Amino acid sequence: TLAVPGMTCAACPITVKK
Ligand SMILES: [Hg+2]
Repeated sequence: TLAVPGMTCAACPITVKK
């Protein structure tokens, strides 16, 4: 469901790329 506990998955590693 949208963002998830982990991120960084050839999907949003750029979102929480921090
Ligand atoms: Hg991700």
